[PDB]
Amino acid sequence: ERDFPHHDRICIVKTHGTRQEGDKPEELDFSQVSGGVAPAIQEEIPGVELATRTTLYGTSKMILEDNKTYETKTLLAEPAFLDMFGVELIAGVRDSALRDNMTCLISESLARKMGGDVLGKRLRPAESKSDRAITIGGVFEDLPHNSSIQADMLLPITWMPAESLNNWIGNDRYIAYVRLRPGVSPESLDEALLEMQKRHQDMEVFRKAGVELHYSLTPFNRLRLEDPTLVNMLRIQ
Amino acid sequence: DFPHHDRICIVKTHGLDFSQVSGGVAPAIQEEIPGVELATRTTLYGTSKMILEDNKTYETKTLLAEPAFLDMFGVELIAGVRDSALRDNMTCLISESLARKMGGDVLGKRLRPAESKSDRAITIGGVFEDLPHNSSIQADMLLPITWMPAESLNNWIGNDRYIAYVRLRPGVSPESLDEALLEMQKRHQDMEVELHYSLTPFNRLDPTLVNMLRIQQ
Repeated sequence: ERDFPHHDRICIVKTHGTRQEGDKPEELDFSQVSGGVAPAIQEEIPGVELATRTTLYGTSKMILEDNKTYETKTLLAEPAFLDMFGVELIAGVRDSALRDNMTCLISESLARKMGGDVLGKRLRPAESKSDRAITIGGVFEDLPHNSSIQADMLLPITWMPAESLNNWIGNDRYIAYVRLRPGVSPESLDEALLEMQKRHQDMEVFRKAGVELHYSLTPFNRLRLEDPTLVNMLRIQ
Repeated sequence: DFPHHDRICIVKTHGLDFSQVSGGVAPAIQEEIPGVELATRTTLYGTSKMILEDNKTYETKTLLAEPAFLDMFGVELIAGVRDSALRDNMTCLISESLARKMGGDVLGKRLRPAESKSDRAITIGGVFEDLPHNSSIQADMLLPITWMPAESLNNWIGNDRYIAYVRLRPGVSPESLDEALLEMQKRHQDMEVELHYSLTPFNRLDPTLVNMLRIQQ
C-alpha cells in the first residue's frame, strides 16, 4: 500500500484544554475541530503548504438506479482531499471532482460491487421518496487499507450548512489535515495558532462554561488496523 | 424569545430518534389532540438565487411556512397586510434585512428564480421583522407551504422533511400526550423498526443525508 504524498509532513489539528457544578476539572483532548479552522489555517498560518477538512457521515444505504441497494460509507471532502492524499481517478474528470453538490465519487471496489460502468449513474438514499438523485461523477482508486481514512463514497463538504463550515465554537466534527513546508516544526506554530484563534473565536462563550482550549498540530499517523478476527483475516489470506 | 416559548414543543420520532416529520402530522395534531393550543408546520427550501425585477440577483434562504407561522413565532410585519400573508402561492414575504439589501420599498415587486427560463414571478407581499439571530429558525424569504404537492403535504409515510411545532396549553406536559399521539398514529398510518411520535420542548439553540440532499442546489 501506498504512502500518501509528503506523508512525513502531514499533521492533524488537535485541541487541548480544560473544563470545569459538583464535578472535578476535566482535561480536554480532541482530535477533531470546528468547520472554520482548516481554511483559516491555510490562509493565515505561515509555513503551511496546504490545509483541508473532512467530516465523516458514516454508513447508510443507497439505491442505484431505483433497483439495488448498497451499504456505503460516506465521507464529505474538499477537492483538495484528492491532492492531499494522492487520490487518482480511474474514471471521470479530475478537475470537476467534488465541486458540484449533486455529484459524488465512488471507490473502485464499490463500483465493482455495483456491477461496473457506473459513471453517470444515479444514486439516492434508500428511504427517499423523491426523484432527486446524486450523479456519479468519478471513480477513485481505493484508499489505502488499515488506515483511519475510510470512504466508499465522497461528497462535497459544501453539503454542510454554511454555519457549520464557518463555525469556531463546538460541533467539533471535522478533521483538519495540514501539510507543512519542509523544515517547519509543528510546535513552532503554536503561537500563530493562538493568534488565529483569538481573531476568529468568541472567547466569552467558553469562559461562561469555564473552558479554555487551544489548537496544536500533531504529526499524522494513519494506522488503524482492521479488526483482526480470524474471520476477517481468513478472507484476505 | 418567541411568545409562550416555554410552552412550545417540536414533534420527535422515536424507535433511533428524529426531529422532523411527514407532512400530515401537524394538522392532525392540532385537530385531534387535547391540550394543544396551536400547531404548525414548515419545511426548509434552502439557499438559492432570486432575481429582482429582471435585474440584480440575491442569495436567499427560503423557508416554506403557514400563516400560523407568524403567530407561533410572534413575527411582525413591517410592511404589508398580515391577513394576506402567505395565503397566495404566488406571493412571498421578505425579511427586513433582505429588503434593505434590495434597496428598499420592495412591496409589490417581482422575483424570479435565477435559473428559471420562464417569466412567471413571485410577488413580494410583505416584509417581516428579522427572526432572532440565535435561533434554529432562519429565513430570508417565506413562501407558502402549499407550494408542496398534496402528496407531500398529506403524507404520513416517509418524506419527513417537515418540522412540526406545537404550543401546549398551560399545565399540559409533553409526556402526557404520548398516548393520544399513538392513537393518532394508528388512525392515520397503517403500522404494518417501530416508530412513535412524542413532544419535546423546543430549544431554539445533526443532519441526515436525506436532509442535506433535499436542500442542495
